[PDB]
Amino acid sequence: TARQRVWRAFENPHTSTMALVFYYVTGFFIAVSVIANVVETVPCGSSPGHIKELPCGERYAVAFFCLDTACVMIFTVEYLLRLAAAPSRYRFVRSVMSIIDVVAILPYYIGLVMTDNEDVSGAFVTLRVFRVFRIFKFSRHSQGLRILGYTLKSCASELGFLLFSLTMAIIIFATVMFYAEKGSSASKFTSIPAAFWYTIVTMTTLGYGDMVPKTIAGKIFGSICSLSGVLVIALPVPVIVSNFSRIYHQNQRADKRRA
Amino acid sequence: TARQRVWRAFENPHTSTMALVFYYVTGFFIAVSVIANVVETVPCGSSPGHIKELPCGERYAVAFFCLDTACVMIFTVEYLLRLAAAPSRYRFVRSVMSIIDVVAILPYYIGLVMTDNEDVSGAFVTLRVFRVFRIFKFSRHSQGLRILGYTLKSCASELGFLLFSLTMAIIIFATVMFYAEKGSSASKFTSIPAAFWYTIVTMTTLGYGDMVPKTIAGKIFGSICSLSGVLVIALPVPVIVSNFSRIYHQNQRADKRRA
Amino acid sequence: TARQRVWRAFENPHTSTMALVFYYVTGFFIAVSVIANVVETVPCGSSPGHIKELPCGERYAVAFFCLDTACVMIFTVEYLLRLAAAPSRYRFVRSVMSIIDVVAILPYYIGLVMTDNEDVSGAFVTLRVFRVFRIFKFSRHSQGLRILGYTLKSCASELGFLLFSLTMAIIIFATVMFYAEKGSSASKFTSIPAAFWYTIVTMTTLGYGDMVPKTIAGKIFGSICSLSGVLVIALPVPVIVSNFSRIYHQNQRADKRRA
Amino acid sequence: TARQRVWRAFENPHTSTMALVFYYVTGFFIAVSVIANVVETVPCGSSPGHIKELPCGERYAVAFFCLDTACVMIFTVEYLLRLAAAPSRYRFVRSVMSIIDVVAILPYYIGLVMTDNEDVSGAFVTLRVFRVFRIFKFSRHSQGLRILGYTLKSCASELGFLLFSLTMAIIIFATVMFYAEKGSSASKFTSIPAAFWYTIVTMTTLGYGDMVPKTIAGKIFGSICSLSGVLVIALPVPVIVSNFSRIYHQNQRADKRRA
Ligand SMILES: [K+]
Ligand SMILES: [K+]
Ligand SMILES: [K+]
Ligand SMILES: [K+]
Repeated sequence: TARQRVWRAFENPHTSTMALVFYYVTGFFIAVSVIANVVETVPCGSSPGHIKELPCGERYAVAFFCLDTACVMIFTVEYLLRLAAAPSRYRFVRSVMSIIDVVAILPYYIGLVMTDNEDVSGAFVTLRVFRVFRIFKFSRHSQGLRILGYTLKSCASELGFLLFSLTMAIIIFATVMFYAEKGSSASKFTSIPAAFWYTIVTMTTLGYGDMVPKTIAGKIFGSICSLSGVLVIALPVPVIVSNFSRIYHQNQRADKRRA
Repeated sequence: TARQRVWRAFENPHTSTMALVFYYVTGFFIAVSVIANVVETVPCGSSPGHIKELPCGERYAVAFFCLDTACVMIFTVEYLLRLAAAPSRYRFVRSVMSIIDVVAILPYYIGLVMTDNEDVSGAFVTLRVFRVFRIFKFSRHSQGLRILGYTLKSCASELGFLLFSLTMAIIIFATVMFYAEKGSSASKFTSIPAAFWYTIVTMTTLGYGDMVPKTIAGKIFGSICSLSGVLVIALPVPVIVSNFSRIYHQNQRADKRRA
Repeated sequence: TARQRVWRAFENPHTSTMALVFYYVTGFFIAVSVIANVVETVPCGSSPGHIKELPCGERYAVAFFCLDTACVMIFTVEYLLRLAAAPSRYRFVRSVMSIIDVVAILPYYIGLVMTDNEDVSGAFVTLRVFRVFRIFKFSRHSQGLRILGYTLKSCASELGFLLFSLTMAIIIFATVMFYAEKGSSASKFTSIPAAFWYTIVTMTTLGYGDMVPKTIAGKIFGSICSLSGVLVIALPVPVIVSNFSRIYHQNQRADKRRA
Repeated sequence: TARQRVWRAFENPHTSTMALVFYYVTGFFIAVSVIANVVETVPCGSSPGHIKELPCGERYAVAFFCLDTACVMIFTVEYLLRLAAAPSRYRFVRSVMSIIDVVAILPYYIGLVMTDNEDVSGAFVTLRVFRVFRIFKFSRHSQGLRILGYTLKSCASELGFLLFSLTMAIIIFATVMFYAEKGSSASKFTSIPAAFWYTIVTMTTLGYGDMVPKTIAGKIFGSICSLSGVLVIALPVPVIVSNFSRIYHQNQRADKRRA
């Protein structure tokens, strides 16, 4: 019953006090790792002796590395405890939580095994990006988040086809804007993929203003694009809200069945 | 029964396997033509021997022309098969799908017959714009798109009058903004059609920022315009959503009648 | 029965053919006057002999004046016919439609009586602004517009208090943004009324970008302002939509009572 | 019965005429103080003899100080009357209205006791900011505002977790945008807290345009951020509206129970 006791402790933390305190320690270390990742990029100061303003992750590289390795050790010990104390280890490994944990902890091990090629450029940037995934471990630390996830999975097809319609609208508007605006002086509409940016910024009603039409036809089609974006701000809400509310009522009915 | 067999194959592709595979080939060629049209405008590179960075559609003009003519041949053979194997050929020709197909394939034939006047300027740009219509042939490759089309046709009058009210609001706000802002130094509000752009960008809550008021009265009326745009982002949703939901329930009731 | 016959012709145009054709002529002249007012500000061309690009309303001043006086004559004859053929003339004069008609036609008569002081500056600009009100005469040429007007009148108190809450939010955010951003170099936050513009542009999710915070505290409070604007885009919709739908159902019930 | 008479006069102003007129005087002085605070920052003019354009609160410092001290005297006399004539003085002091009143009136007394250190910098700015809280005393002068406050208190947990999800989305998008855009020339994405601003401006569909991506990966992730903001403009509305409507129906049912 040891393995099942440990798995019961992990899966439902509130069942015990030791399990719940280990849960809170794990959540605290997740927050520490996220805050350290965010903070290590802040330029701390001039650091006299160096002209460039070094980030906190380079002026204090050893301290941040110690914090990161403590967090990664905690995460990997937790992962090994979960995997070795699961009713079905393969089912655990294939699960979304497990792959998130592995892809969160694994960049640290690549950085360890790339210590010989310390002059790596670009790949380590992708590894540090993938280190953002440690925030997703807060999914175990919420309940409405899983409700939203189930709602999204139930709206996967509808939202996918809505995105497909949005994509064809993007292509149409980008084509017309590129052809209407390719002739302007020093125009940013240098291609249709270049007008993808303008179209996606216009139909979301951002309007950064870096790419704006400068021709009469371009302005007319930009106005049509804006009006289409007004409807874009209302096309996903009905399906999403209706599906979420249906799930809400169904969950309440399940609760009353259990009661 | 040959003509009716071919028309049954075309209209409902899933009835057979040959019809469905020809359907998927046609959809694949539609996607190929759309991607080629989007890509041919991307500047591929310096192309040594030419100072200007030529687009992919001009450095590799022969390859893109071969791809385009293969796609157009497939489309026109499909169109002839559909027209010659229809229960009512005139009804086919007048249909929206047929006119979309014709206006998609016809710019290629104009480009063929304009090969003598290869120095054409402007008209060929419009032809290449109208080549975007090949994306619309994906309408046959969706089911919710037709539901949205029927909903739009049922909301044609309501949305038309809503657009008319939006237009009168645009005219009013453009007039007041032009008269409040015509006196500024190097102002972009050079006319009321010039303020149409500012009004349509403001009431959609884009705010590009190229045209902003610089006078106190201009800023007051721009604030009123912004507040009106807040309501603009909510005026089409009730009619559109209510009509679409009514169509949804009516379709479900039709399904249950058939069941 | 002459006066009542004329008033029946005016009030319900569809009752006859002469009344309906006079209605359509009046609507056509309203559209002509609106289009002429919009077009007279467009710079037509260089007009050789003058360096400045004169607007259409000044290069062709006599033609636009003739069109304007024809439109004003039609409008004032219509107004006199309505007033002299009304069941209660005072009730007509106090009505909103009558005041709109008078304030639309009256700037022309001021321009006539100000022909001696043709060098007027500023006041004539306000008169030309008030000439925009001729668009509002399209209210008689719609039915859903009156439904929206009744809905607005029924939501007058709720929308007024919502605007009051929006105003107190504007004042709070403008105060905090001004005090956080008054110290920046060449800052646009020169006063709290100056930050009114930033606050109203931010809580409507325009983001023109002319006034942006440049301090950390300013950016924090701008983020709070943006998040508040997200709720601003949803605070008027429930009251407006609920009231409009209640009016819709009540009108349908009235129709069924009459049936 | 004196204390209870005074407290009944304060709590429900409409019970009497003296209580209601004192209520209206208090509201008028609140509006006077708010308008004076807003106006004292407006640059009145050149004020010959001084090169800088002094604000109204410094060219006319004595008049604004007299107005402010009259308003503060009225507010503190009202506060003492409320506290000394309350059924439970401690319950009054701990109440939200009381702390708002105290923090509104108290900056004036700090300014009095800091008259020796008149060269204070920064702290007095915070005091003048906290003087904005006098607007909140209009909470006693509304009824729907308390309905919104109760609705917010009932949605405190749901909106808090929604803000937490928005925060994790902000962190993820800021990380990816910083790492995609840190390499650009003179990029504003100098850190992840620096990209917090871009992310919060993008997911609210502001698009100021001061920080825009300049790399292909940055533009792709900015497009994803924009699409997420489209859903952000719809995630708080269902919970807020449903809770507010439930409170509405419950209040109507309470009214009918009392009837
Ligand atoms: K902008
Ligand atoms: K927006
Ligand atoms: K915007
Ligand atoms: K914007």
